[PDB]
Parts: sequence; structure tokens; C-alpha cells
Amino acid sequence: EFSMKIGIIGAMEEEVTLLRDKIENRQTISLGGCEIYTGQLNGTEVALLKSGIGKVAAALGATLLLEHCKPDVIINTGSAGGLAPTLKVGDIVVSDEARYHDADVTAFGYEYGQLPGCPAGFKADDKLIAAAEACIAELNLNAVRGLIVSGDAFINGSVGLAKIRHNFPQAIAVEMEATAIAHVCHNFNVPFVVVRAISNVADQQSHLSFDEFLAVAAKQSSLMVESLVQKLAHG
Amino acid sequence: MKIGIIGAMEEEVTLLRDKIENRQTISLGGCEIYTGQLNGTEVALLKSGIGKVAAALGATLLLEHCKPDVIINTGSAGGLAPTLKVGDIVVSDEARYHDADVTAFGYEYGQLPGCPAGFKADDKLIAAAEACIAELNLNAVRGLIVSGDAFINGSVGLAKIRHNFPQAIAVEMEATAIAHVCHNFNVPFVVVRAISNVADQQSHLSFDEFLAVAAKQSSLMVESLVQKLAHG
Ligand SMILES: CSC[C@H]1O[C@@H](n2cnc3c(N)ncnc32)[C@H](O)[C@@H]1O
Ligand SMILES: CSC[C@H]1O[C@@H](n2cnc3c(N)ncnc32)[C@H](O)[C@@H]1O
Repeated sequence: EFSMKIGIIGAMEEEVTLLRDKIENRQTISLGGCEIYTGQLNGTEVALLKSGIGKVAAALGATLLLEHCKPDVIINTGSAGGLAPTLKVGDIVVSDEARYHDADVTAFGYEYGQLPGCPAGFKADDKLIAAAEACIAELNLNAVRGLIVSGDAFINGSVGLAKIRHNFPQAIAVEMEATAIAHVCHNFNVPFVVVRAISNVADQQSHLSFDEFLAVAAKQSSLMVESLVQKLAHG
Repeated sequence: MKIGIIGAMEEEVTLLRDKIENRQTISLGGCEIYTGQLNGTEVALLKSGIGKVAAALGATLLLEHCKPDVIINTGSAGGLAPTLKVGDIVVSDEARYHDADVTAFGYEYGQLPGCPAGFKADDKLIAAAEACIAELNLNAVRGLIVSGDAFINGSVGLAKIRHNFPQAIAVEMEATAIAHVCHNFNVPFVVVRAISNVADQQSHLSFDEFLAVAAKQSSLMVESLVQKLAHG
């Protein structure tokens, strides 16, 4: 397809810089505190947004990206804290869906993590997921697919981590933007998929590990997005 | 001037929607915005839905599609200040996320990277609110309002908020996301909400009993505030 535009969202400069550097005929849109780089990745039109950290920042950015750029699909990239036992720093996690691990209106009968007016979780697009898995296989990378949960806190072991494992025993990774992006996408009916890499395991060593392994995570997730954009656009 | 107003629930915005004349409706991103005049003042009323993301998406659409000069966030809230009773008013001096924590990276508790630790509400909007409160003989408290994506009802939830923000006068779920979006677009804002519960273990029961009263009181304050801002 020669008419599609793939949207990509990363929260930090370290997470979008590799991709930004590969954009052909790049230009930059500066709006509401966010930056969006337009151009093409090996011929495929893309709109890469640096959203900032956290749920609100990502929502605000995701909304602007959809409104000003109208991408057909959205891919959220960057690093995450690994929760699945087989995950090691560098490994890829693909979202089957996204849920807020810090949303709680259970007092009114909603299931934990669900906000009023929203489904309890947001489902990633089946085709995007299948495409991401193909890339994972073609690149011979270790990955895990499943539930990714977001919140506005950096998980670093202790109660923060345990509470999450307890409410979401099946969660494979934790971060701070995916569910806000999926929430916005859901409201606009835009297909999305989260493809991040592991930089820590959200335990008490998470900050030490994050600082040490963010670059390798950025590299691996960036490689995956580059490969995914190509696959989604031409097969 | 065009005054932006944001409420989360139908119950919080319905009284106001009923008063908007030359009324039109914008439906987008799962949100509804009612435009027109309120007692002779141009307004844009957004029903955002509950939570930070819904409020952030809503506020972003409102600014971009309606470009109001200022924003007023209304609705009910859980009172934390000792002198608040159900129905009373809380006015924001400032808004802070009570559930944001990146302190592992040196940011202040509640502060997200790239943002000020707190979002200061507009002095003139605050002054005007305080004027209406005095003119209406209402009981109110002004100060820090904290937002999170959890309904607070005693226990650990309430204890953690008391620990990090002992000066918080109220707690709710949209104010700071709205302040955060307004910050990014240089738009003045203020929070004027009415109490429906005191965020203790009986907060769900109080909420259900008093949301109607809180919606009414908050709606009246907004109506008076809008009129004062546009006509003295
Ligand atoms: C510096 S704040 C952490 C940033 O990296 C992601 N992240 C990586 N590991 C973690 C973790 N263990 N807890 C929370 N967010 C994480 C988040 O989405 C946010 O953009
Ligand atoms: C049904 S979820 C509660 C809704 O009312 C407000 N609210 C009122 N009291 C409280 C409370 N005690 N804790 C959290 N949000 C509250 C929130 O902003 C949200 O829109």
C-alpha cells in the first residue's frame, strides 16, 4: 500500500531518537509541548511522536497525533519493566491488550483497573500483533505476548510491584503510557499495538537496571518498529 | 470571551447543558461538547468522562476545537479539609497528581518528568470565584486539590494521600489532567467543585446520597463565576 501512514509513539528522546534519525524527508511539528516528526521510513510514510512521560502526556500527545496527522494505525514503543519470568533485558514484549494497574473504581462495581465508560481492558489489533510476531521470528528475538499494564509510577519492587502481580497475575510487563495510548485509540477507533523492549524487571534494582539498559532496549524496540513498519506496508 | 467548562459525569454537566442557549453539540473522540451562551456568555461545555486520560483527551479536543480563553473544571470531590461539609465548595489554588511517582529519578513526589511539580490555578479566576462565594454566602476552602485514577474511600488510599499531601483540601480524578493539558497550551484554569463525600470509608454511600446536591451547588457556582468573569 502506497497511501498508508503509520503512527509511532515513544515517550523519551532516548526511545525515539534512533527512529527519528532514519526518517527520510523529515520535518518537525511542535504542538502543545510535544514533537512529531513526519517523513518516511524506507519509503513508508510515518508520523513519530515524542509524547513525554506518563498517562496524561501520552493521551494529550496521542490525541494531537490523531487529530493533526490521522495515522491509520499506532505503534507504541520504548522500554518496559519485565514481569513474565522468561523475560530478560533486551527482550521484546507485544501487547495482546492494555489495562491500567492503578485505576480503581471497584467501589462502584467496575472491575479493578477499569474506568467508567471504558472496557476493562483495551485490545491491541490482531493484524498488528500477527505482523509484530512475524518480525520477531524473522529477527530471531526472544519475546512474550500478553497483557501490558500502565500506571503513573515507576515500579521498583516493594509493595508497588507486589500489588501489581497480585491484581494482574497474567501481566507480562509494566510501564507508563501504553494504556493511555490504547484508551485514546479506542475512542477514535484506531488500531494499536505496543512493541517495547525490557530494560529492567520492575524490582528494587529497576532504577539501576533502567539506567544501564535503556539504550539496548531502545535499540531492540527500534529495530522491531523499523521491521514492523516495513512488514505492515509491503508484506 | 469564551469560557470553557469541563465536568466528568452527565449528572455534573446536565444542569448547565439545560441552560445553554443557541446550543449546538460536538461529538468527537467519545466526548460531547455543548456550545452556546450561558446567561449571555459564550461557553463550551465538555462532558469528559471519568479519569485522567479521558479528561486529558477531552480537554485537548475542547481547546483545539473551541479555543476557550479559560477553563473551569467542575463536578463533585472528596473533602479532605476539616471544615468541609457535603455541598460545600473547594477552589483550586493548585492541582497535583497524588498517584504519580518518579521519585526514583529525583522528581518531586506527584511530579511527572517534563512538568512542574504542581499546576497553579489562575489568580484572577480564583479571585472571581472567591467573590461569588462571598456574594452567595457559601462555605468554601481554597487550596491544593489532588487527582488520581482511584476513588478514595479511607484505608491505605486515604493514608497515602495524607502522607504525601497533608495540605490537600480535596481529592478527585480529573482536575490535574485538565491543569496539565492547560499548562501545555498556556490556558488559565481553576477548579471549582462541590463536596459529595469526605473520602473516608463511607465515601461511596455519601457520594450516592449527595452527588445531586454537589452537582447543583457546583453548577450554581459555575453559573455565577461565568457571569462575574464576563460582566463584573
Ligand atoms: C523514567 S519513567 C519510566 C519510563 O520508561 C517506561 N518504564 C520502563 N520500566 C518501567 C518500570 N519498571 N516502571 C514504570 N515505567 C517503566 C515508562 O513507560 C516511562 O516512559
Ligand atoms: C465514580 S468515580 C468519582 C468521580 O467523582 C469525583 N470524586 C468525588 N469524590 C471522590 C473521591 N472520594 N475519590 C475520588 N474521586 C472522587 C472524581 O473526579 C470522578 O469524576
